Amino acid sequence: GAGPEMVRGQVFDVGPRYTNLSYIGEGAYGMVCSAYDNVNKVRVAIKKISPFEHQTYCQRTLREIKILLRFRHENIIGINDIIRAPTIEQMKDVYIVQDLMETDLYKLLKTQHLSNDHICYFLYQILRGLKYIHSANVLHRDLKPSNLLLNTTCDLKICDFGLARVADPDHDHTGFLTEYVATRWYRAPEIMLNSKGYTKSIDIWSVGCILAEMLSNRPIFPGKHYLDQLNHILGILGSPSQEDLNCIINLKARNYLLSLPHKNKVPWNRLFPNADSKALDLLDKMLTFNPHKRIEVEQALAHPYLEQYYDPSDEPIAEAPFELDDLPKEKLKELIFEETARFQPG
Ligand SMILES: CC(C)(C)NC(=O)CN1Cc2ccc(-c3nc(NC4CCOCC4)ncc3Cl)cc2C1=O
Repeated sequence: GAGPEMVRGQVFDVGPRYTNLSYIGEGAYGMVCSAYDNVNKVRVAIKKISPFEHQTYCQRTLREIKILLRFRHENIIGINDIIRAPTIEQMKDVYIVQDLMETDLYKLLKTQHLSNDHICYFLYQILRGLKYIHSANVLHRDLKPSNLLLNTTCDLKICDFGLARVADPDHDHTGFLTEYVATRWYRAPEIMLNSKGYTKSIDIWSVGCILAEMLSNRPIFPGKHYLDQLNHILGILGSPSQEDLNCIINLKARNYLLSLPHKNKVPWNRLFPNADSKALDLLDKMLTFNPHKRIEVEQALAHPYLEQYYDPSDEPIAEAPFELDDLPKEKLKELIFEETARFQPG
């Protein structure tokens, strides 16, 4: 009949709707399996989340749920179902059910050469999903190949909104070498200099890094630690201009930059000799040092590289735009309980 299913020694308590579980992967979040959904008659992805012991896992879980339930977009992963206990007291885990995807861009880049047509289509889809996210006044803040899911026909969906925030440009400024959470190789230079990552330009940088990694299958700026990341960026872009340096008012950040020997820009076409010239023009604009001069999502969609796809009437925006979750474990358990209530029998 039915009972608590096991996979790799752990309870994967999803039944009876979801049967024939196969293990996929693990991490800090929890465990993921595929499973046959008996109602829609599709295999699905299911992730077990066990956040209730810590405020930060609670915060990230609640963000993801609230954002993904509000969003509806072809290039953004949805939530199909959420499984949890009927009472707050009995709820130890939450299972989030999502469309099963064949692969992700991280796995694909490790194993597959991309044609220029694939690169163009993937970049189109990324920006189309991002136009929607940014139009809801949300920042993803951890865009990277492993958070771009792909199916067998190369439809792309953005996932993992655990680090997302509402945009807050008027409170973006900070001091030099301020710690940051999102993935190192996809961090904009200004994160290490004077930015909290509360503007939309943080996401465009990450997309720029992803475009570069699609062109060569290798990360463009593979820093090994916090300030080495800025070493790598400056190694390609070269020394910032006086104008760009003048926009950094903070003296520790400005004087660090002034202390460096002069570095020449590495031309994109030498770094990417096989790339489409239009792709390199768009890359240059995404990987612009000064975040105020950096291209915006809607401009990027309108770039000649994407002309075969660009269609603003088919690149929708959110009907309903949107942190403030520095709350205890116990009240965040309750909001997750309330946010998941719609999926219960009743
Ligand atoms: C805690 C919270 C909600 C803030 N963060 C996450 O839970 C982060 N995680 C981890 C994860 C793993 C898998 C999938 C997923 N994986 C597939 N397929 C696989 C098949 C094997 O190759 C790779 C793709 N299909 C659908 C989904 Cl949702 C999504 C997420 C995700 O968002």
